[PDB]
Amino acid sequence: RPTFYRQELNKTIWEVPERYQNLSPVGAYGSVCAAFDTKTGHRVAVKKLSRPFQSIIHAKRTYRELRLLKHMKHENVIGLLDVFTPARSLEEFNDVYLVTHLMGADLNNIVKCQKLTDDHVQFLIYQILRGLKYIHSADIIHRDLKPSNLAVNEDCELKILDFGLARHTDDEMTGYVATRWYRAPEIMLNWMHYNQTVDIWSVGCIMAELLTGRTLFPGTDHIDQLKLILRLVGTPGAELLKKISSESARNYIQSLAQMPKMNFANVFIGANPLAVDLLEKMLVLDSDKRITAAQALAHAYFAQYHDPDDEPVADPYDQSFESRDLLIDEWKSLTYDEVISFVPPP
Ligand SMILES: Nc1ccccc1N1CCN(CCO)CC1
Ligand SMILES: [Cl-]
Ligand SMILES: [Cl-]
Ligand SMILES: [Cl-]
Ligand SMILES: [Cl-]
Ligand SMILES: [Mg+2]
Repeated sequence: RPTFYRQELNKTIWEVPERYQNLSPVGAYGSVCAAFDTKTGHRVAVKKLSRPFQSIIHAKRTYRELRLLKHMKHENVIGLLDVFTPARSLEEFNDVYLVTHLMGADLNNIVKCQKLTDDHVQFLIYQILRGLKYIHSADIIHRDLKPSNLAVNEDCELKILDFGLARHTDDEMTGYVATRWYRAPEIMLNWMHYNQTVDIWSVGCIMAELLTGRTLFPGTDHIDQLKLILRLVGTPGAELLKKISSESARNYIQSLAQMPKMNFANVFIGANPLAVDLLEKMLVLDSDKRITAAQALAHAYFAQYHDPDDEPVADPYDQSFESRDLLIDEWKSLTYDEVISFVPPP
């Protein structure tokens, strides 16, 4: 067990191992500090969870986040560098700290500020799809892909972060907000049980924005956004209507006048024809018919970068805990076991 030291920073007590030095606050579910890790030479983010075990819902969310971060081991996905608690036993266990690489710029900064060549778009979207092939192979759905959840460094290398770990609130998704502009219509409107195909819809929205410099579907509310979507991809046919489970949602769709799919070459003027082709295969209304991550990596748009011997899949991921009903102290004990069994990366 390492030696810990205490200090108060912006009204919060931080108790951390001596290896972490020069803590500096940098910003819902916890507080974050930047620090220098003297054992590895890494510049890191240290997150202290806020009230991790205050309710059954919150204790299960703490366990879910720690299990997910411990599993992710891929070049294009955020990984876990360390996890610690100052507690010396389960009986005094109350605080959880998570350590990751400190991230600088996100894709928001790049799209708004830089001039991107087609080669930049190829490399950035290739890396998102490479990470998604890995994530989806473990039957994990990210659910919240958007530019602020994609970190990028000076060499245009990219990492996926901030997995969807709790339900977003109704208020967070209301109005003219980027939190909703990248969501697939079937989850935005609760049409049906969703699956991993929702993440490919988000990649299409991000790729369009890199090519034009503008948000693809900037709706002022749920219904305005749906109208923008259906004007581009067309209104649904009877085949997809069969798959919408809410009678009321089906009724609303049929109240709209029918519209054909638009010509994407006349929307994304001057783009690489291979980029136009890939966008038509991602932005498909019926989720059963969208291209998958593994299929998209083999598309000719990525011929410069595709290497099927360097696109790995994940170890199996057991999510059976998600249907388990436990007491707070039982979720807490499961979390404690995962903290003390952590083994750092090479
Ligand atoms: N590779 C990478 C890709 C996208 C965004 C950021 C980074 N690095 C991670 C490594 N770190 C240095 C050691 O703490 C600098 C940022
Ligand atoms: Cl230490
Ligand atoms: Cl990482
Ligand atoms: Cl503690
Ligand atoms: Cl964003
Ligand atoms: Mg985020």
